[PDB]
Amino acid sequence: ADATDDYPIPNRIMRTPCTAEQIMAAARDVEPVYYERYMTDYKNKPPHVQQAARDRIHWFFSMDYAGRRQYSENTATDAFFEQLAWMWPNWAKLFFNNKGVAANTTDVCEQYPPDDMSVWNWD
Ligand SMILES: [Br-]
Ligand SMILES: [Br-]
Ligand SMILES: [Br-]
Ligand SMILES: [Br-]
Ligand SMILES: [Br-]
Ligand SMILES: [Br-]
Repeated sequence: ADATDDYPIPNRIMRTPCTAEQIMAAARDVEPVYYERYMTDYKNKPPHVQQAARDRIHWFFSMDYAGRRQYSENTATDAFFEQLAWMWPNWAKLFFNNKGVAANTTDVCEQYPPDDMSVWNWD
């Protein structure tokens, strides 16, 4: 109905200066089960859904705290705000699912390369 500091989007994810690919590389090292779960889901999706999730997460991490917080608010007040969720509800599960994974990944994501797109290739 209303967003908290950590629901539906972790505070650390709304504040991180990292790219999606920095968070994903951090996850591959410090939250490997979460990374592999996400990539198993992702690889079962059609190419147009894969591309839509990459575009939308790049859009999210392009915003400052204000923009990210407004998106969190909009998805909390309306579970159907995000059109991508009509196709793939867990399109951002690696990024948004819980604050424990968020703390571990955002703690180290800055040390990884911002543009390493190989995090999107798995098997
Ligand atoms: Br929470
Ligand atoms: Br987009
Ligand atoms: Br913004
Ligand atoms: Br928005
Ligand atoms: Br799903
Ligand atoms: Br999620």
